[PDB]
Amino acid sequence: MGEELFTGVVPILVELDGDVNGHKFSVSGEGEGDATYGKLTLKFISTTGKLPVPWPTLVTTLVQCFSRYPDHMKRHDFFKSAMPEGYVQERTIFFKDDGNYKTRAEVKFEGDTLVNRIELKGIDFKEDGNILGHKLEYNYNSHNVYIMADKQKQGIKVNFKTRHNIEDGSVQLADHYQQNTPIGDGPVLLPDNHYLSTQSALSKDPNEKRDHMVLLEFVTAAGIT
Ligand SMILES: [O+]
Repeated sequence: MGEELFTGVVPILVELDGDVNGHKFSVSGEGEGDATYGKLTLKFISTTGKLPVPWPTLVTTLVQCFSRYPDHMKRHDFFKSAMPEGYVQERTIFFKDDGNYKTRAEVKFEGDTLVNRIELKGIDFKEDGNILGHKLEYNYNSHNVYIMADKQKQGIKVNFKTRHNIEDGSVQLADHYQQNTPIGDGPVLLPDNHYLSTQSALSKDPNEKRDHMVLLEFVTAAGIT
């Protein structure tokens, strides 16, 4: 029951190992979260093989404990409730008319630092599709993330669409199916149905020559009066 761990600014570390259609890569990220304001600031670096997929396709994979829950909705905040021991976050992300990512992550504290450790596996991508062909714009839309309690175990089920702008003016849809379960065996907050309203802004540091992404993100829970 870790809501109180998030009242201040919390350092964040993200570590991802990925394989998409046999193309192996890794990403490290650092920054900080201020859940009081629903706020994230992170910088990510691609650290091994050439990144085989567009940065925007990794945003959702690369810490929903930093969402701002309104006071009246605090009983619905599963994510913070599982801390400090943490939660497993698992997804399948279906890119319309293309491949899928399957991800497994553990989100937990290591001392003062909120860590997201991820393995990502992508299969069934098209060689010259929007993903492997790097045809997605370097930007990010605003989404609604729908959350419900898991009725069969101590967790949540989450579903949402993201829309990734394509360089030709079109849109690449990504349908996300997600499950979160506590790592510990203690109680968690099982929510009524609600959603998170998200927005993200992607940028680059002109002085950073490694392949990287700077992210500023704001997320607020909503849907319960
Ligand atoms: O790191």
